[PDB]
Amino acid sequence: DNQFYSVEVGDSTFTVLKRYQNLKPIGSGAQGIVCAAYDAVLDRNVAIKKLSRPFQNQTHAKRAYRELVLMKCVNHKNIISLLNVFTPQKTLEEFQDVYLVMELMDANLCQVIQMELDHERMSYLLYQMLCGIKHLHSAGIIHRDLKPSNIVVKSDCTLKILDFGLARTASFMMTPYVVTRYYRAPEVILGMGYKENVDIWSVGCIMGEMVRHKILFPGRDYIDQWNKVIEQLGTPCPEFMKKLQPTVRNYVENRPKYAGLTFPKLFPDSLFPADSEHNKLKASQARDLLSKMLVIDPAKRISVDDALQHPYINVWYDPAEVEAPPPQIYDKQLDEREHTIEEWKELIYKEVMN
Ligand SMILES: Nc1ncnc2c1ncn2[C@@H]1O[C@H](COP(=O)(O)O)[C@@H](O)[C@H]1O
Repeated sequence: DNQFYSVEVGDSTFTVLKRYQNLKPIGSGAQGIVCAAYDAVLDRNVAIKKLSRPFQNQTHAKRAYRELVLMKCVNHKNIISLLNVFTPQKTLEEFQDVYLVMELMDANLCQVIQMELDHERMSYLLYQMLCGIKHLHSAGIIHRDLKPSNIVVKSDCTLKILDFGLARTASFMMTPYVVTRYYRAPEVILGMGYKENVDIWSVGCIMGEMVRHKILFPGRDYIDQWNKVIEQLGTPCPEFMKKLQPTVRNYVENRPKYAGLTFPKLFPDSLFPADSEHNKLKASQARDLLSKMLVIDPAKRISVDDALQHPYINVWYDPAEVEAPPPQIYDKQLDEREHTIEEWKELIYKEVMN
């Protein structure tokens, strides 16, 4: 008898419970391969993510532990839920790998970004993103790292956020894997403190990219990225500059100036469905929401609640999906706590075993 079996996927072995059959790779990310499988017990398809030795460094360790605790305690239909968690290893000293089993979605948002979408779909996708984000914020969780690759959709336009972002705290790793910074807010890029609407910026970047079918602010690094920002949105005004630390403030001033394009120029009508009157109007509303989300200074950038109330969005509004009961978060030492790899290993083990 063994509850598990082993099969090779790419340069990896998945050792999984026997209920999970017919594994096929569906994606890859910073902590390895994700597979689709049929779950014979629930009689339905699932997704299975393997974490290889997540305690191997502080960064993987903190993310893995945080994602476990949060996926368990968070209950919302726009945030991916955990069906099952397991390790095939029998003891702490043998412990190597964690397997996360989630409901299976059909695609990530990068694939949606490569297609044209009507306004009904686009606005519903954004409505769901905002609901999820609001639910996180209600629990004290500010993501700060929303990106298309960590957001998934089904064929029926339902949407789920995969991860819980960066902890309020604090990260070196020897790797080929390059982190995507394109969707990060100015206040993150310039480390100036932030609030809830730091996540609106990322939504605007995704919405903009949904319309333009191009990454809004591509850069090799944060210098580039900041240039790309100011050369489309224009150099921010003085009352913003005043809130930067003198070392970064100094630097932002001395950048070559741009007054910046306008939203009709940034997002012309030829990008939008605008054949009918319905679509002409929706196009106008979309551009308007964009212009309130892609605002450099967060004191003047629209909030989550006001974004949910915007005419482009509020057609979907429902007090069940917004205003849901916040998660419990039984830990509360969670976002910030530091440990050795040996300690992280046991933390993670305990959580996998409950
Ligand atoms: N639950 C899921 N359902 C469908 N695809 C997923 C799921 N989880 C992860 N993926 C895919 O795997 C890729 C990387 O996963 P992650 O590294 O978890 O973002 C994502 O961009 C998705 O394409």
